[PDB]
Amino acid sequence: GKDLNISLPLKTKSIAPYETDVPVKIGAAESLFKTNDQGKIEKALVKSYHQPNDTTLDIELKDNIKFQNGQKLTAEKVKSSLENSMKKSDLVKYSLPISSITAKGQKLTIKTNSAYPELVSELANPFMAIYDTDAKSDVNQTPVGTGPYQIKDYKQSRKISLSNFKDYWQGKPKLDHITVTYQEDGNNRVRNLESQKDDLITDVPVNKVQDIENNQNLKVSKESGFRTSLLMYNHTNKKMTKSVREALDHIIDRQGIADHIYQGYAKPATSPFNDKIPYIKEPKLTKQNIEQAKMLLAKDGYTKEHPLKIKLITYDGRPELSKIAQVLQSDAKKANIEIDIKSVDDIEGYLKDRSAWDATMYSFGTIPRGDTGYFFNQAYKKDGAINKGDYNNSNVDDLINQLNHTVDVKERHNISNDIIKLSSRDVPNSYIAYNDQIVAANSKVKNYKVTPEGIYLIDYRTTIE
Ligand SMILES: N[C@@H](Cc1c[nH]c[nH+]1)C(=O)O
Ligand SMILES: N[C@@H](Cc1c[nH]c[nH+]1)C(=O)O
Ligand code: NI
Repeated sequence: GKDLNISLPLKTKSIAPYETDVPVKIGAAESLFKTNDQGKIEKALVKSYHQPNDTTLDIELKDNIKFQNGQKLTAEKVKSSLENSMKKSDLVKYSLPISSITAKGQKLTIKTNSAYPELVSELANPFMAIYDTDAKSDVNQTPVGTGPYQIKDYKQSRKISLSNFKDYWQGKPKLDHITVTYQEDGNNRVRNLESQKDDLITDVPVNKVQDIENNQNLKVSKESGFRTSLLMYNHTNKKMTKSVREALDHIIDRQGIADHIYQGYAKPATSPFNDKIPYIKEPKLTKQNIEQAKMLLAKDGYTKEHPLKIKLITYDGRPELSKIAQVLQSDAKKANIEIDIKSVDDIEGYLKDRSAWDATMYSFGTIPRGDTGYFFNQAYKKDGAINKGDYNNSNVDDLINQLNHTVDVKERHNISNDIIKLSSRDVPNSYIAYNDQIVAANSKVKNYKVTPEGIYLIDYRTTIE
């Protein structure tokens, strides 16, 4: 009827908002701030804010917003939600250096110990979405948000069932029910859409695009966005030296990968950040050079007789990652590297054991809210939530820490470019492609989001006609 079936990759365990962005994606939860369709920060739950000095953020919340259980969204609810999220998540904690929060009625005041210009921006992060900390349910299964669709049932790592929240603050949502099921294999997601098992899918394999476009019952939406695919190195394994990382960097054929594996739905990458961000000074594009790789590996003593052995992790959710792994393995052989590919079902959980991998295929939204700070803090600082390989260089640390308290935007751009230049010398990861997000749907599904931040999907206007 007016029910929507969504098929997503990257199955979750907990679906607390501070564990995954899935509750924001599927319309269950909202952050205080958001980005609009052009990527700019906007008030969402907030009516007004002021910044009277560089350590003070005064917020007045909208007065007409309820949680899905009917409880009013107040300043005290926001305070308790934020403090809980900071307590329970390293990602949230390291993004929000908040020193104190006071609340009364609809007003709260957030303090920092020193200037942190990206505070408002990080309050738009979906991991900072607001939920009712007093709800009598398990926030890991059925968090209570302000979104248009309330989570009613969660089968862990398999299925999320949501129902229309009729009192949703922006307007009456247009669907009755949503069912979200996880499917890691992109080809399976496409088959589910074709057989009408599901109505809306993300992360369409590039080689199925034409097939879907040919179908008059279906439609494809594509967006260049700001997701980067990469080869992430485990810096805690002493064999993963600078020479080894340089060598693997030169076994990659970025141009070939973009043309043939992404079939043109991507561009060759250099830094973490899409070059369509105008202030970014990218490092020089690395072109494939097997001889150079062989030479570099000679430095550490590797030969055809005694090759480097690499355990490379991959996963299906982003469909092109394992295709890249396959051709890396084939090409690396020519350079005296024997790569073992291990595909895993739960990539975030698997990488926690740093004894179990040498490198991994990976994909991340490296600049979701227009600033490079978030990526640096989460990926290049020790204990950052996506620094799976524990890269850390005190000289890069120093610049990141300076960036974090830098207010002048031109100076933020300069420091960010210095961070990019300096860190690139270490090859902390090998950035492979800036690739498009491709979504597909039954043609009767209307008004889902496919916008450049690559987070949002369902809102109160999404519908079926
Ligand atoms: N960050 C990786 C792995 C992941 C699993 N779940 C969320 N993320 C990706 O999005 O592809
Ligand atoms: N899946 C999102 C968010 C995330 C946090 N940690 C891992 N992933 C991304 O890759 O951008
Ligand atoms: Ni991710």
